[PDB]
Amino acid sequence: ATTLLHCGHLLDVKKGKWLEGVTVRIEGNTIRGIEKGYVAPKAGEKVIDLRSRYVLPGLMDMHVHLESETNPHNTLERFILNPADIAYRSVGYARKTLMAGFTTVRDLGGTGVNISLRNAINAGLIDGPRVFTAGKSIATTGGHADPTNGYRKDLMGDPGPYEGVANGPDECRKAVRQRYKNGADLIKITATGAPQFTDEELRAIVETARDYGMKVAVHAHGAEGMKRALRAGVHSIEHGTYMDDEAIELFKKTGAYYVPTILAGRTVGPQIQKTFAKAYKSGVKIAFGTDSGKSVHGLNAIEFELMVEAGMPPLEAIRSATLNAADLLGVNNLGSIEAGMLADVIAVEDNPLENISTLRKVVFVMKDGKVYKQE
Amino acid sequence: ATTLLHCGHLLDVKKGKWLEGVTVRIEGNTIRGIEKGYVAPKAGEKVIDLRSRYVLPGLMDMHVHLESETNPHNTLERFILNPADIAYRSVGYARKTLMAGFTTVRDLGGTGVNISLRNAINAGLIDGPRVFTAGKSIATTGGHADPTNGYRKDLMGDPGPYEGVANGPDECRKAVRQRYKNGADLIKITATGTAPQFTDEELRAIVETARDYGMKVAVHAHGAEGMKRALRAGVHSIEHGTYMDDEAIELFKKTGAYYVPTILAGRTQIQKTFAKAYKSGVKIAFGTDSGKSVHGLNAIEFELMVEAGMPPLEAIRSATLNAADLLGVNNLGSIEAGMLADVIAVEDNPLENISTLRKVVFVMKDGKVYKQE
Ligand SMILES: [Zn+2]
Repeated sequence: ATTLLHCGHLLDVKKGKWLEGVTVRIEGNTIRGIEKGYVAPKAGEKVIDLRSRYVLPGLMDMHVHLESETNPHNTLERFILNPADIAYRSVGYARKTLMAGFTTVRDLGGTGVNISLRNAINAGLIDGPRVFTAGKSIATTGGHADPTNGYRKDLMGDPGPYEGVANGPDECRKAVRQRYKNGADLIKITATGAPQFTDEELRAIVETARDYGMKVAVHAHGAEGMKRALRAGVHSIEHGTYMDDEAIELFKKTGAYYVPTILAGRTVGPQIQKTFAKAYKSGVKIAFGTDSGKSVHGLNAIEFELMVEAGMPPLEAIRSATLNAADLLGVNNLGSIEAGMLADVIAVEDNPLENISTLRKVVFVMKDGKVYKQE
Repeated sequence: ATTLLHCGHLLDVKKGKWLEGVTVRIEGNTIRGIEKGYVAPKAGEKVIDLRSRYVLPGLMDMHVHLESETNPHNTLERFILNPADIAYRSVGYARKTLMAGFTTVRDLGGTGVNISLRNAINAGLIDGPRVFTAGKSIATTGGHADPTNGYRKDLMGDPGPYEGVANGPDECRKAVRQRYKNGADLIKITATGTAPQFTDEELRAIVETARDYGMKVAVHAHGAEGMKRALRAGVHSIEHGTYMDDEAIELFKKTGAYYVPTILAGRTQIQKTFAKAYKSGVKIAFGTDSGKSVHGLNAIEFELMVEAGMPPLEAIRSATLNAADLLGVNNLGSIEAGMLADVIAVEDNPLENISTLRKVVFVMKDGKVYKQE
C-alpha cells in the first residue's frame, strides 16, 4: 500500500537540516523515498497533509519500564499484583508512550510480562511502540535487581540464575542464556547499589551476551561499578550519577553510550544534570533515556528540555533520541527518514530546533506503515 | 514477702461497695486479707500508700491482639516482618497494656508469637499481663483468619490445618489439635466475614475437639447466621457480634455464652447492638480488641459501655468477675483473701466518673509493683 506524506518541513537528522515542502513516499512499512514538492497521487494513494507540520523520525527512548508506573503502593503491590494485573496496566502505559511520539523503546526491567507485551504488540494485538526488552534484570544475590529483596525470611527464598540472580561466572552464563531462552532482546544488569559485580562476572556476562547477539546495558550510579562495567565491554551505562574523570576516559575509549536519565531522579539530586553536562562537554556518546515509569509514561519528552537546559544543542538531543538510539540498539533501519528505513514518523507544530519543548505535544504519529495519531 | 496497702477506698466488687480506710495484706503473690484501718507495719513489711486513692481489682481484657498494632502500613508489614521483629514489637505492646492497669488479657489472635510471649512473661523474662492466647486463629479457606488472603497467587499457596485453615470436620479436629500441640490456652475461630464461614458440622467438630482438650472456644462473628450456628454449637464467647438477631439473644441466654462487644475497636452501630444486648440480660465480658486500637487505650471502652447505658459497676464487673468466669479461673478478679495480688488504683471514684480508669496510678501483678505514680 502507498502513503505519501506532504511535509512542509522534514528533518534530516544525519545532515541536521530541514527540508522544505517535500513528499515522503512509503510503501507498506518502509520509506521508499523523499521527493521535492507535494506529489499528486498518480494512482489512488493515501496522502497525509503535514504541510503545516515539522516532521521527525519516530523518537526512541532507551530507558523505560512499561510494566510499572509509580504509585503510592508499589512496594505492597509487588506482593499483591499478579501477571495479568501488570499486563492490563502495561496496555495503557504502552499506548501513552506510542502516542507521545516514541515509536521505539528499550525496556530495561520487568518480571517477564514485558516480553509478552512486545510479542503482543508485534502480533497486532495491542497498540504500542516497538519494544526491545531486557526481560528480567540480572543481579547478584541481594543486588538491586534481586527479586526477593526485602521479603520476610519465609517469603525470601533463594533466587538463582533462573530468577536472574547469579554469583560467579558460570551462573552468570546460565542467567544470560536464561534471558535469551525467555525471549529477551538484550541484557540489563545492576552493577552498583558498592560494586555488585566482580570483573570476572562482568566478563562472563559480556562474552555470553555477545555470543547470543545481545547487548549489555548497565544500571550503575557508583563510580567503581561503572568503571568495571566499562572495562568489561558493556554497551551502555544508565544514570551513572557519580562519574570519575576516569569513567569519562573509559567511555571515550570503549565507545559505550551514556544514557543520562535526568528526568527520573529529578522526582527523587541535581547532581545528575551536572554529571550530564560534564559528560556531554567531554564528548561522551549520549543516547536518550528517561527511565519512564518512575516518571509518568507519555511525559518522556520533558527530558528533551532538561537535556537542552544542561547545554546540549536541540539537534544533538534529537539525534540522541534517533540516530544514537538506533545505533545503541544495533538496528540499521530506524532513526532517519531516508530510503530503506522503517516508516516511523512523528510530526509537531513548531520548530523543534528553535524550541525543543514543542516535542511534548506530538500531533502526528505513524509506526510501521500505520497511522496511529493525526490530531 | 509481705506488703501492706493502705487504701483510702477499696472496691468490694462482689457487694459493689467501697470500704474506706482499710489495709490489704499480701504475702508473696497472694492477697492474704483485708483489715480495718491502716494497719501499722511490722519490720520487713512493705507499705504502699494508696490512702488518697480508689483501689480496685486488676482489670482483664478478653479481646486483645498483642502481636500487632495498627499503622498506615500493616498490610505491607506482613510481607516484611519476621517472627523476631514481631516479638520485639510485642514487648512494648505488652508493657503498655500492663501499665494501663490490665493485669490479665485474652489474646485472641496471632501467628504463634503470642504463645512465646505468654511463655516468656510467665517465665519472668518480659514485663507483661497474664496472657491467655489462642495462638493462630482457625478459619476456613478464604475465611477472615486465612493467612494468605489477598496474596498474589504465586505467594498464596494452599494453607491447611497446620496453618490454621481447616475445611471439614476432620481438618477442624486436626487444626484444634495443632493449636493444642503448639501450646494454646483456648481456641478462636472466625465464623463470619457477614457471610457465614463455618458449617454446623465443622463447628461441632471444633467445639467437641476443644472440649476434649480442655479448651474454651471464642468466635469472631459479625453476621447473624454464623453467630447463631456458633451459639447452637456450644461456643463459650461471641466477639464483635454486630448485626445480631433477637433469636440469637435468646440463644445467648440459654447457652450462657458471653458477649464481648469490642465497642472501642468498632469505632473505626456496635453501640446500639451492645445496648440492646445489655438490656436483654446477656452475659457480658469486657473486651476492646485493642491491637487494631493502640495498646494502652483499652480503658476508653469502659466509657463507651457506660455511654450505651451500662452502669459503671457492671462495666467494672465485666472487666473483673465476668472476665475471670469466662477465662475459667477462680483466683482472679476480686480483692479478697486467697486470691492473686493483681491490684490497681485510680485517682477518682470510678463509679461516679468511670473515665478515671484512663489514668491508672497504681499497678500490682502477682504481688509485684510495676507502677506507683
Ligand atoms: Zn531503571
